[PDB]
Amino acid sequence: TVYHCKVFQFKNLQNPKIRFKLKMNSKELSLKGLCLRIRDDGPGIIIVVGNEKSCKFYENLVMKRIKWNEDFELHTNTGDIKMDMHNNSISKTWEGYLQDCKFKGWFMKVCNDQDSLLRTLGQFDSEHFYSPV
Ligand SMILES: [Y+3]
Ligand SMILES: [Y+3]
Repeated sequence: TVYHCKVFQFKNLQNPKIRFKLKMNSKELSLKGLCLRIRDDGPGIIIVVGNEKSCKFYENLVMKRIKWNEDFELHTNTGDIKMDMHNNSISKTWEGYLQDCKFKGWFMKVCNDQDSLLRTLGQFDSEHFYSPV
């Protein structure tokens, strides 16, 4: 049979609340794929693979329900940080079908450089799904 697939690209995900939601929902839905980002503060990619119903549900989650631009606060050993996200965004970039699915669950990974990200995507035959800048 045939696997439905979607891919999204974000400018930032330092927000722990966003991270939680993406996790929990991937968990509850039986979707497969990954979320990769260049360092804690960099851009990245979400890839999702499953049946049509689940993919559209996730599309809704990510493009409609999540406030990618919502301000949040971080706490450290030297003090507090207020993060304003007015210029963060999410973008849905690819949409289609696969005969083959190389992902084995749904996982996240923070990479050190863009090449580390591209190398990873390539282990799953997916270098092309990303758009560098
Ligand atoms: Y249909
Ligand atoms: Y703001």
